[PDB]
Amino acid sequence: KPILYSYFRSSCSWRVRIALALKGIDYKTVPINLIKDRGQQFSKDFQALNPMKQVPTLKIDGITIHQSLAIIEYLEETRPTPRLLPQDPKKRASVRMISDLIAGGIQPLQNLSVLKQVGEEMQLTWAQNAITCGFNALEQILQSTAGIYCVGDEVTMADLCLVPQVANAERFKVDLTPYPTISSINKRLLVLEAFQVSHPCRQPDTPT
Amino acid sequence: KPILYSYFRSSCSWRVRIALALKGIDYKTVPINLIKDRGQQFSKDFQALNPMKQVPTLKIDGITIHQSLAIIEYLEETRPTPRLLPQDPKKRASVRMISDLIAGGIQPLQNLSVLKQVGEEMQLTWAQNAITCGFNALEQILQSTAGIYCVGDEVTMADLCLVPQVANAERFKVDLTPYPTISSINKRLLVLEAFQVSHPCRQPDTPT
Repeated sequence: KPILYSYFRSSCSWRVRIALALKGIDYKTVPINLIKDRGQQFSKDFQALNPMKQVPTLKIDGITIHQSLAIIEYLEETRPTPRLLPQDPKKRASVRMISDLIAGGIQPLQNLSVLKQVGEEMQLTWAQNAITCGFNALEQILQSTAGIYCVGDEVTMADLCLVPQVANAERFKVDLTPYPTISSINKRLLVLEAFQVSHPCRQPDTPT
Repeated sequence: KPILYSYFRSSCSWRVRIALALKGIDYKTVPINLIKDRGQQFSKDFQALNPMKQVPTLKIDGITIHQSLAIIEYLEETRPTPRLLPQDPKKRASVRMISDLIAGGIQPLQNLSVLKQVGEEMQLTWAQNAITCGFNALEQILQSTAGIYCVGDEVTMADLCLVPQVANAERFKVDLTPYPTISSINKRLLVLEAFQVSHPCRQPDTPT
């Protein structure tokens, strides 16, 4: 049975939990809380299951896969239904473009011990500028790719990266007023079951 | 005919040019120099080119694709031969894991709009630490995935991200002695034609 190594409000592991929920794969979560006295990701316990020192990893089918997006595409390739990528290559590129922008273009610029090394004073204003310049970019894309959801009228890998990123912007008190397509898409997905049963307000690494 | 927007030492456009060369797609490059006069990256010309203000964008088949890895996977799906991804889904995940680690995990901590923010003095100590902690992670993945190349004995998308990242490490005078699998694989790819005709010293945005 699949095992996932995750951090309850880690944006990137929420992505995998949504994908597991959408595919209907039962999975065990193994907590690793990442900031309690340098967290268990500076445990050099977690730093060679996946040497990147970070979230997530999925053991499945007798292998271990790191990187949220690589895991999600693995699940897409091996459990097709329901599809997380459209069939048309041109729209698949919109999905990957958007997810890469969030996963590689926005999230790295706001990751947390990115901002332990910033200097506490500049932690937030750098994450805010990062999310605003990204959301400035993203809204612009979604206004032509989006339909009901980020790409068209089906939930895709792009939406799995949207919801956790929008959750961070709110945590950083970033004003989504300028971003109506992002806001609207986010509301429509948060009413779906798989974005709820996976929510950081619904997961394992988690005290009272 | 396909148009690509690139910058001489831009790592992520070097990735796309390697994939075009491997796929045998002749393409026009259009330079956009990203440091000349605040660079062509802060031109709000280039900032809806690719809305995240960065390299690359590929015009092809009547659409616009941003994000190197999203462009590469489009090229893989629409020009199958030669494969940039193995057929076995388990091996596709190692490719994707490695590529995401370089593209989203290593380069974002040392990119140009990264260390505008650092401050002149610790620019270089930070980029070196980022690459060393990333390559420390990467070398260990490569020790079970690698064969002749990053994954097995065929060139994959993982190798297209390796070569430009290794170029970054060398520019930052990062000592590759601890990383023998990376150096060996990098040399074996550097003798291949598609990693040459794409090489920075073989592209358009060209002063002396």
